[PDB]
Amino acid sequence: GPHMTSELQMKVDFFRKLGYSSSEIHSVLQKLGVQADTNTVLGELVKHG
Repeated sequence: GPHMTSELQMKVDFFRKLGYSSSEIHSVLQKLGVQADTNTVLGELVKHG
């Protein structure tokens, strides 16, 4: 409850610090969702970005 870790959130906040764009991460994540993976995420940026 008080410490409800939002994995879905950290997923974006992570790459957000790597030096990417919020519109980029939030996008791929907005289309991928939770099914996405640490690999898929990177790939998306490798091509889209």
